[PDB]
Amino acid sequence: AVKYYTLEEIQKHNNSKSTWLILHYKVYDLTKFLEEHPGGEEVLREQAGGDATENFEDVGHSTDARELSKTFIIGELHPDDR
Ligand code: HEM
Repeated sequence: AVKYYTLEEIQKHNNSKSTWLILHYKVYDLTKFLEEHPGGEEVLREQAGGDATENFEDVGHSTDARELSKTFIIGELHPDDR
């Protein structure tokens, strides 16, 4: 099965308690990763609640970084919002 979230609900996860973002139509919960991110917290909080695919690819993350990202996936963007 697969959980689908709308842009409207993802948008609400941009506070001190929860940080979600979209990358290639998948939704990631990065709340507990903020302090471990080599690129810092600041760059993640700025994109919280929205689609950060371009910024993510613009920095050109390594293969290991991408393999690690999969552990934070909690669902996908609802087909209707794509
Ligand atoms: C989905 C979770 C993400 C993971 C698992 C992740 C992981 C990492 C890792 C391991 C690095 C070290 C370099 C590398 O291995 O490529 C890194 C660096 C970086 N990340 Fe991320 N990252 C994520 C999302 C993002 C996003 C969404 C942004 C941008 C909004 C971002 C911005 C950066 C920057 C600025 C650097 C440093 C690049 C430099 O040194 O020039 N990351 N990230």
